[PDB]
Amino acid sequence: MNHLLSMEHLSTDQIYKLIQKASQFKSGERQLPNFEGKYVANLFFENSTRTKCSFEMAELKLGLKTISFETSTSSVSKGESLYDTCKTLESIGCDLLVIRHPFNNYYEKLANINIPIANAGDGSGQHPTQSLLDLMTIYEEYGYFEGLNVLICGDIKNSRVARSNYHSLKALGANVMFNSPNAWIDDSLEAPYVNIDDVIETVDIVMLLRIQHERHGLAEETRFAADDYHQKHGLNEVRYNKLQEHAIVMHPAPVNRGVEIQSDLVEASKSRIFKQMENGVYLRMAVIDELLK
Amino acid sequence: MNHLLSMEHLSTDQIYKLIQKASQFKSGERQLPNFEGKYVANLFFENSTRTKCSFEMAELKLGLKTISFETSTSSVSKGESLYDTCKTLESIGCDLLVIRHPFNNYYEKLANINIPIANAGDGSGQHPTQSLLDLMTIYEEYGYFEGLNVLICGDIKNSRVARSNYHSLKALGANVMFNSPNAWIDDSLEAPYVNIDDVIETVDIVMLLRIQHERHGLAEETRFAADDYHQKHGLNEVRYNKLQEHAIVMHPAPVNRGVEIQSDLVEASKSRIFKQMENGVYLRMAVIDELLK
Amino acid sequence: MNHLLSMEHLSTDQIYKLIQKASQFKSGERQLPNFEGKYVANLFFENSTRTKCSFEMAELKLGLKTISFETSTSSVSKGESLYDTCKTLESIGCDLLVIRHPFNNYYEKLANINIPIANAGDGSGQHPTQSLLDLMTIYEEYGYFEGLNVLICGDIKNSRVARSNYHSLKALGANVMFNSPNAWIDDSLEAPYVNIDDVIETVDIVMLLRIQHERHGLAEETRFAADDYHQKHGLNEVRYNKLQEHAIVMHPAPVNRGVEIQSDLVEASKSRIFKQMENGVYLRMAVIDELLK
Ligand SMILES: O=C(O)C[C@H](NC(=O)CP(=O)(O)O)C(=O)O
Ligand SMILES: O=C(O)C[C@H](NC(=O)CP(=O)(O)O)C(=O)O
Ligand SMILES: O=C(O)C[C@H](NC(=O)CP(=O)(O)O)C(=O)O
Repeated sequence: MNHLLSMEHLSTDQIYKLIQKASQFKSGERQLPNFEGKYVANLFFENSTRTKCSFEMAELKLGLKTISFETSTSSVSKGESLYDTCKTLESIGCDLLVIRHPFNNYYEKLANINIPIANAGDGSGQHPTQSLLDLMTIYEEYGYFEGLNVLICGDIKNSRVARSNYHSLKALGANVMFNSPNAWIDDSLEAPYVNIDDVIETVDIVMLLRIQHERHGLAEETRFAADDYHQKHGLNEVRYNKLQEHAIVMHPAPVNRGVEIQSDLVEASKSRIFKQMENGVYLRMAVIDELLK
Repeated sequence: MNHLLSMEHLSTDQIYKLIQKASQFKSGERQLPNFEGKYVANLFFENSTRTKCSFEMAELKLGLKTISFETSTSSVSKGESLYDTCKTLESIGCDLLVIRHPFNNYYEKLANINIPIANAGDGSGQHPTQSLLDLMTIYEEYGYFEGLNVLICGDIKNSRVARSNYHSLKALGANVMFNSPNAWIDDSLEAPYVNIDDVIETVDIVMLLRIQHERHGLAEETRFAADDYHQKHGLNEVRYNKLQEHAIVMHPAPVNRGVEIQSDLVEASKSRIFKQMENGVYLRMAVIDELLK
Repeated sequence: MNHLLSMEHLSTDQIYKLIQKASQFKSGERQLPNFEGKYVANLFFENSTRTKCSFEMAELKLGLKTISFETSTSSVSKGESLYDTCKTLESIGCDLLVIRHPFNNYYEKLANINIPIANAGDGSGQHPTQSLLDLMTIYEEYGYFEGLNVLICGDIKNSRVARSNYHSLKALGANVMFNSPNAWIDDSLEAPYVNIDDVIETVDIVMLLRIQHERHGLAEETRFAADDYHQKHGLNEVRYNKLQEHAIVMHPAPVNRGVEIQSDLVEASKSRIFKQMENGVYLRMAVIDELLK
């Protein structure tokens, strides 16, 4: 594990080792590693609160120091390529890069980078640390994946979260289903597309997605009606009350309250939305350990 | 104390204890506390040099580590509420939030946050750390507040500094007076409005304010004449030369040289403007201690 | 050395002492100094990747802590002058300022700053840490400067790098030559202006410059042709193949690949472009040591 770029690059063995290490860091069963003397740069070319702040928390707790990089004050405005930016940070003594970039598969331009890269998101491609922390949360809830009924609702084709989660849940033997507006069906993902109300009473995990407005074109954005989306594709009171006693609600965040989820359900008893954000720190510690060990 | 949001929330006893702790940190009479292992996020949704950099100096000197948050690169652009931002930073393991936000009373939306909040400014509402460092500076100058004659000149109704200082000085038994253009009189603050030249010879403390151009409407901004404002409401040579031997000049900064104050008076003998910024570090150390103990 | 503002302020003795200290830090011959307990602010009012990130790497490796300052979130929008910003950071307990600013000779407004200032670039004026790391790289390559043939190609009159390097190379007894489009000839620098192809076979060092598009006026930017610039002023395959066995290629970065340099030459055997970026960390450690000693 030289890099962490895509869930398609991980075996189920590597997924279990990362999840179990993260759980043992969190429980105190395993003491945190010490990487005092090592440096990390966080390169966020798209916006982030959780992924950037939780990577920073993980890095500082493992004794790394950060090199500040804000895109808009960098020599990117002078015409510097992503490769030159990464190779520059290597040359000045960085031991690790964490990169979120708007280009799908940006990491294919970074073959000649000799320090580990953690992909914090490539456009609508992969979000492996979101997927791993989602899997960690499910594993802590139930202790197993095989036969789990998972419904992923919302903007599927524009979601790096849906893509990473589909591949890894399927490989772990979960039953993945999608609910989507017709416009946002992803043909590349072979799982059934269903009505929420046909399956809500027999699902174990409902994963809600934010609508990726900033990834959409003009026609989609001009015809968007929030109230109509909520009625057809959102978790409301009636749908929440049909969840089995054991079932949980997940969302990679941020939430648009009243759109994909009724506001007062965000911190309802079956929600693990804020739990996911806590777990992300421990999972990112496990990723850092695997890359720098 | 659990939070520091408003001077209306503090007793004069709490004000004295904060001022005295800050002075003892500054003098070396009291050793700095050690909060190694704790994390703070600085959330500045309005611009800042002093409040943000001095909070950062105070945090680092007490052994805290910071989680970087720039508003414009955060998931706020994806539609995340202030509450969700704060609860997210709590969930990932922040022990303290320092928040400046343009909404008056923003902190009333943060009742369900379980970690301490220091208000670095809520629009035109409160600026409690400015008020406390102003009070610390006055206390170090004179050793008492009762019967002090304080003139606060400039944009009163748009000033969180004037509002916080009015409440706390009045509670400590100071005589508070205002000089304002008619447009910027604050009706909510019961203190006399006076002409500078009627009281300048008998004041102990002149506090100058910056004009809050960024908080004004079109009509105010289109009619503004800097030279006319300076003649009527500014500290010039003639007004400075009428100050008593013991009197001091204060300004929360930044200064607009030639508007509320003649340029060469910013670092004149009776100015405590740069002294206030030094004292701000020690007062913010005292606040952090109270919030994290 | 109280400040580092201009190469015109340094003796050749001071240049040798800085270069040799930087080389001994890099080789491990000399242990890094420990400035734990000291604070630095990095004030980048123009964009930077190397100069800002390498100063930060140098600062953290010497045990300094940074006070975050981003121009666009500072009280500069409230009308604060550069002097007031610097004097504020002094007052709050900063021990060192690193400043990049668009105004040529900005530092002449900072006479009343009482802490050391390192100039990370003043408009088209001076870039002393670039020049010193360029000199360090040449010194490690050859062990001497006297009689060295150095060709500096590109936008000369808009380059703080060309200005700093001209003065210091000439003082060390190197033979400095320029290649420039007619528009970008600098009259203030008395060195021959030559065609690349007339001297390429006899030069020891080719230093390429980026075109300073952001420092240009309308007429220059509207008539720019990248293709034509590359043919006349760029390092291509034919020019690279004419270099002496011992000759090196330098560039302060970032590179515009295909303009001043053919893409596949950036990491060719004779290139020291990424070596320069590594050396900059050690040179900036030596500068910080000299200023805080
Ligand atoms: O799912 C979303 O809507 C955004 C999604 N979520 C995150 O990773 C959280 P954040 O943007 O705060 O780091 C992402 O793909 O970036
Ligand atoms: O009143 C002013 O001029 C600004 C005033 N002062 C400050 O706190 C200083 P700064 O904006 O640099 O943190 C404020 O209310 O933010
Ligand atoms: O030569 C250039 O193009 C810019 C030149 N280069 C640098 O110093 C490197 P950076 O801008 O990444 O700090 C400068 O003058 O800043």
